[PDB]
Amino acid sequence: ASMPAVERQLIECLHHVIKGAEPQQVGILCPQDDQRKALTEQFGSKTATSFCKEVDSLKNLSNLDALIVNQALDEEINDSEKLDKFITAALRSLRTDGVLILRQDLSKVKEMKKMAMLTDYFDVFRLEEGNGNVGFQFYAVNEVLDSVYVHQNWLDFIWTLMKKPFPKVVSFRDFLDRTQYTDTGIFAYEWIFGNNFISPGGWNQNLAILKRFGPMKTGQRMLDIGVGIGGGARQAASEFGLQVHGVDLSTNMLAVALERVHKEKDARVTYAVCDACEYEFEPNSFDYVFSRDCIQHIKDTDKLFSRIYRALKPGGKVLITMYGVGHGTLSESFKEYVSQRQYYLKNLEQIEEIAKKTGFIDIEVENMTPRFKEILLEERERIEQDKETFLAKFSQNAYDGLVSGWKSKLQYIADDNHNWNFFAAVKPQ
Ligand SMILES: Nc1ncnc2c1ncn2[C@@H]1O[C@H](CSCC[C@H](N)C(=O)O)[C@@H](O)[C@H]1O
Ligand SMILES: CNCCOP(=O)(O)O
Repeated sequence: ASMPAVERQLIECLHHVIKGAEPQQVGILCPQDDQRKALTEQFGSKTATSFCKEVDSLKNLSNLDALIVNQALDEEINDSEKLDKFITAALRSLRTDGVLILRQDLSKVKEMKKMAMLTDYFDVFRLEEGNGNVGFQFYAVNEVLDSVYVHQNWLDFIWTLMKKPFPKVVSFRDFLDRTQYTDTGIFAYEWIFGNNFISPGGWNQNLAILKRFGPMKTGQRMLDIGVGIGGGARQAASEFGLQVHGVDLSTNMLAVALERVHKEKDARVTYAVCDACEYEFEPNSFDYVFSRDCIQHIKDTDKLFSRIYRALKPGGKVLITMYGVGHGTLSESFKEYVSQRQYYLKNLEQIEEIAKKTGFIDIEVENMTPRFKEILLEERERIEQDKETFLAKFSQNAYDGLVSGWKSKLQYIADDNHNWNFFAAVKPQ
């Protein structure tokens, strides 16, 4: 039971990709006439619009700059052969670089990983076109906000995808989902770190970090970059009354965050799947940007920092904790760990240099490695002590990997290879 706010959000999603352009040809697949007309009225005279009410009518659409598909796939999401026909027809109808905005409510789909599985399905599909393939490049998955605020529904999704040419090479997103942040990896991490957290020290430590923002007020807006399974965002909202928007590139991670907020219900918290280095955030809109033990994953720190600066309100504050590299002689074992994780580590000097260049003022940096060491020791006595309860849930292979990993990090700290760094700063004015 949606409202016109939904169609406006669908068009905003389109403009994340096409920016100031008005699309010349738009197709709309939407079986409900009122929603379809609401979408049509969003466009002006520079746009020609074609609409249909069933997917087989997509055969009549071509050369589209954008295809908006709204609540049309109830059958397809339960039937791969029908879904394949749709993806095929969608790809044929779009120009190369054309944008698909797909809205589908998954709240009546009991399977909680459905959003993630659909995203992977779209990302993998290939169609022969000419002497190569075409397929969809991933941009984002957003929640329909009307559904959160009016219907307590966090599982109403909008995919933003773009048609691209492909050869006949694993993505960053797929690397995260297939290696470090598999479902079993995620839940094994949560077990050691603490409920809802994938970061050192769990709830108590995250609260201590949040306090280093200084005074925060109810209703202020926070962007959480690399929100994981949501514990930090949920805590910022529940403890300080912040409105928190969390983003993560991993669908495995966000599937958990989304399942949990949909069940528990807190309208202060919303989530999006996207790459925080690419995604179009509203400029000058956030009071705070928080990133907890995420950015060691991100190579282009300069780009990230400029994007953070852009998204902050003047006077707003950024606070980040991250794995970093120390000043000791690097061991081959640490280097293999770094290479296998694909971490792009920096030291505090480097972070401060980048923050100054970006234009941040009031820069604070801290080497929190001694606290990191305490946390690793406490965490390890816990896995070692609760071995029997762990083995009831996960494999022996998973268990030994946690024990050996924590042992290893302790030695990496000892050589001053592995550091745990803090950075905060403010946008001028
Ligand atoms: N470029 C990027 N954009 C968005 N998220 C990213 C990212 N690079 C890494 N990540 C995410 O950063 C997360 C790090 S795990 C820590 C999660 C959470 N902040 C916590 O405190 O519990 C991972 O889920 C990973 O997917
Ligand atoms: C977010 N940090 C998660 C743990 O990563 P690891 O310490 O296993 O390299």
